[PDB]
Amino acid sequence: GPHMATGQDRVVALVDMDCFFVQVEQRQNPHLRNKPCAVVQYKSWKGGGIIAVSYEARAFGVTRSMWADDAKKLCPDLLLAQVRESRGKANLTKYREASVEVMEIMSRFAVIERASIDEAYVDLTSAVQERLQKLQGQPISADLLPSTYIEGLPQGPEETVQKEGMRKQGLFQWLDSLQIDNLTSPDLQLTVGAVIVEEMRAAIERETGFQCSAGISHNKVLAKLACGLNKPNRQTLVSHGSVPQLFSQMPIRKIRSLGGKLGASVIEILGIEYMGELTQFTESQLQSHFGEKNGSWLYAMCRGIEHDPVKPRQLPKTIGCSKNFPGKTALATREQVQWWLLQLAQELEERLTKDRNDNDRVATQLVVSIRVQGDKRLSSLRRCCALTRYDAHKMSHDAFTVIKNCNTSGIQTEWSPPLTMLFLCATKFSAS
DNA sequence: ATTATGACGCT
DNA sequence: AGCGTCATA
Repeated sequence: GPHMATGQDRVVALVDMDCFFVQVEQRQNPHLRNKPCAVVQYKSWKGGGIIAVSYEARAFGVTRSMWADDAKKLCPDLLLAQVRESRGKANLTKYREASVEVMEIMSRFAVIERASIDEAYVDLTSAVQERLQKLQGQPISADLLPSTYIEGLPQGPEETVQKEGMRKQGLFQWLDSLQIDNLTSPDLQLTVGAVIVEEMRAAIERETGFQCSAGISHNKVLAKLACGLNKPNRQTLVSHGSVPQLFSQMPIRKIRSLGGKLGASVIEILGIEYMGELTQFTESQLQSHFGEKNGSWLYAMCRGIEHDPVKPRQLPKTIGCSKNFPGKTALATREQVQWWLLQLAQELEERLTKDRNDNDRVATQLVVSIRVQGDKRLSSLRRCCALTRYDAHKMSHDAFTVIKNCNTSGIQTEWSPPLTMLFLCATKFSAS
């Protein structure tokens, strides 16, 4: 009734750089632009592994986690860019620097939460308010929303044949209905957020050349969900009112954080398939199956409601260095293990120093992770030690000190079982 | 031999 | 503290 919270208190956006790694390589090498292309790392094993794919290439069925040799069978003209290799490993510096280009432009408009290298959440609530005062009850022209889609529209009543045609029909339906008289109507607020998102995205492309997609809604999960509805280079407005129809045929695994084991349990235990079917279960029922927190979250989420805040954080919380040693390449000697801990430590030191100079902070804890031959777990062991100095040899030495007793070998010089993964992460930052 | 990252929850 | 889940660069 009148006391039922509807979760329309915020305007939040999710922005995702389209095939980011690919765009970065294409900006630098015009020959790759507007072509089927992919970024790959390494080359020897089956042409190297693919980690990003242009949309031209996706139409051919090329995906990430695919071997380049195999992608070439689906798409013979596919162009490839290799990740830079340093110290015998993949180095992602070019893309991290590129990401900062984007994050710093986004920050001019609103407060952002860096989710990963290529996507961030935006809290547009206060921004929308300010804009709504300048508008002075003035209607919003469709011309201000040239790449916006309104989910669920158009509906009801011959140009409806092409994609752009449909987009505009929906947009006009949405705008014709808007009641601009009310400055507290959630739909008006979402709409103004979309205007701002258009502007943010224009600013990003003009100043970097990078294109992106975006979702606009009242919370992070709906925003994220919306972002993926119309790609590439488009944005989607998912209103609170669109939720029931949209969720009625939305597989549970499409909602963020339900794409794994918990989503599978939800589907198996409850005997449902779509997000909307969740509304038939009381909060208590949900809690009894999935715990108090997930239960409460699910109850609200299937109703389009979520309260997780956009955290004011533009910098990553950790800085890590990682390398897998698969199959026959696994590390089985001591000199081998130390040499790689040293290569990793040397990258880490280089990245931490620049981070201390750029961002006025120092990491204080070193996490060391390894994997042993046979364990299906990403990580077999995790030990942390103190990180007092940015010195590669010290960090590499301390890392060894905390793992050296994992060696089963009776011989000092050999290492068993062979290690299939080394990982050094700097964490626990402090002001400096 | 589905990388090399990143964020977060549980106990 | 050390382990596990979820997500795509």
